[PDB]
Amino acid sequence: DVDECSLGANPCEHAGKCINTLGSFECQCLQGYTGPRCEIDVNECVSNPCQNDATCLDQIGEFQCICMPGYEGVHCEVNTDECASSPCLHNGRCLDKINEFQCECPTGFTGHLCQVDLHHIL
Amino acid sequence: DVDECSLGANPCEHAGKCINTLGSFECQCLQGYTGPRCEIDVNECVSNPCQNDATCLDQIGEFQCICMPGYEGVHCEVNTDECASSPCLHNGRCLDKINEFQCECPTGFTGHLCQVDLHHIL
Ligand SMILES: *[C@@H]1O[C@@H](C)[C@@H](O)[C@@H](O)[C@@H]1O
Ligand SMILES: *[C@@H]1O[C@@H](C)[C@@H](O)[C@@H](O)[C@@H]1O
Ligand SMILES: [Ca+2]
Ligand SMILES: [Ca+2]
Ligand SMILES: [Ca+2]
Ligand SMILES: [Ca+2]
Ligand SMILES: [Ca+2]
Ligand SMILES: [Ca+2]
Ligand SMILES: [Ca+2]
Repeated sequence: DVDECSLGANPCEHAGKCINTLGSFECQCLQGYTGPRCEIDVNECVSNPCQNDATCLDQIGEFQCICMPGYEGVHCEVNTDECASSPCLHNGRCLDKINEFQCECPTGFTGHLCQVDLHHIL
Repeated sequence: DVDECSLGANPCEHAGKCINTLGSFECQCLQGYTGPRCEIDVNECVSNPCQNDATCLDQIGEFQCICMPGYEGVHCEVNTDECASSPCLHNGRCLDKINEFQCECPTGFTGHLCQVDLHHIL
């Protein structure tokens, strides 16, 4: 037997661990590397994990998503609820949109956030 | 002398008060009426009191302004401060616009209202 893990070069790529066997050898790859000699940097983005027009970053052993505005979450799968902070004053009904919200104001109030009091006028 | 205030018709228009004089008469007009016999409904809008593309209503003895969105006040002269209610979360800097606002979020926060916490990701 030749110990392939004790020759001039490590036959395993991307710093995989070489393990000698009788008649051959094997590679123990670092996370994110595949192939008999760890030759392939796995594409973690190949199944399109990033949703809603997000950008997928293909990294070592992982992906990361960069979300479009209005979206959040590991997969950009959550439409952020802009109504969650109750931005509409005076019990205005908050309507959630994409990176935006609308307020439907009760009688006597107007403006984007229902700020403007009209009661004195009428 | 003829009492012009005791003839068939009141010579004063728009329910003005007729006052007899010796040789003539005079009219005491209701508010918002002008002319010797109160013939003219004053145009309270003639000097354009309603600002910022507002609609002026020419009324009896008064005007009223209907403001464009983002404006308030008797003359629609006030640009409503949408930042007044502190809509930006996490000490985001609020920039006032017309019937709208923008948030400039601090490091680690994003979204229209700085809602989205990125600290765990980075
Ligand atoms: C990656 O980032 C996201 C947010 C989008 O702007 C994409 O177009 C870009 O490639
Ligand atoms: C009167 O109302 C204001 C708010 C504007 O919409 C004008 O165009 C209208 O005549
Ligand atoms: Ca061997
Ligand atoms: Ca990868
Ligand atoms: Ca939303
Ligand atoms: Ca808004
Ligand atoms: Ca007279
Ligand atoms: Ca008038
Ligand atoms: Ca404003």
